[PDB]
Parts: sequence; C-alpha cells; structure tokens
Amino acid sequence: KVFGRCELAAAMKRHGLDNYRGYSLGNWVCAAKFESNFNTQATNRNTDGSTDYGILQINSRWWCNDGRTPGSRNLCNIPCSALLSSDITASVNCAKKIVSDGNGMNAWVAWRNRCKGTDVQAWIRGCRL
Ligand SMILES: [Cl-]
Ligand SMILES: [Co+2]
Repeated sequence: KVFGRCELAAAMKRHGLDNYRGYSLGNWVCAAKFESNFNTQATNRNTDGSTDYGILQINSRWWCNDGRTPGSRNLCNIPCSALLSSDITASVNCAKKIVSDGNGMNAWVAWRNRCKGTDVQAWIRGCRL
C-alpha cells in the first residue's frame, strides 16, 4: 500500500507514535517519506547483505528474520515479510523497540540527514487528526 501523507499520519497517531519517546508525529511521517516514499512494500538491500523492509525500512540484521541474513538477532520476533503489510501495526510495534534502543531516531539515517532539525510539523500540516 502507498499511503497518503495525512492517511499515514492518522494511522501512526492511532498506533501511538505521536510523541513516542518525545518524537512528535511529524518526525515519524518525515522518516517514512524518505525511507520508503510511504510504500509499505519497499525493500532495499544493504552492503552488509542485510535488507531493509517496509514503510520504516527496518533492517534484517537486528530486527526481523528474513531467512537470508546470517547472525540475525530478530529482536522484534517477526518475519521481515510482516513489515510489508498494508496494516502498519507490526512496523510500528517494531519501530517502538528501535527508538527505545539508546540512539532515538538517529537509528534511521534518513531521519538524521533529512528530518532532524527541520520544521517537521510541516509533514502533518493540513491533516484532520
Ligand atoms: Cl531521544
Ligand atoms: Co536503512
């Protein structure tokens, strides 16, 4: 599924991401835009052989099991395919674990490089939330 901006914002809010660990909703929308262009089916292979999955590009070395990443820790206890669903629950639940791991949203390089320190409120402007 390719979400609209406000549609994604509303779904993220319903799943409790607004101000989760102090990160306002716009941060999450911005991260999703630059990680996946709001496409739940996005996959991208990394140089280390791991793969990133879904709307928030969650990686198979640490977080989910894709059956081809040796030494995967699978800390979210899910198959990576679950992160490609039109229903964002699994992605959100795993993202909550990732953001709690010590480095906050710096875990997403696209967030650090393209969202951090910008006017992230713009990402939810206009939306009925
Ligand atoms: Cl933080
Ligand atoms: Co990545």
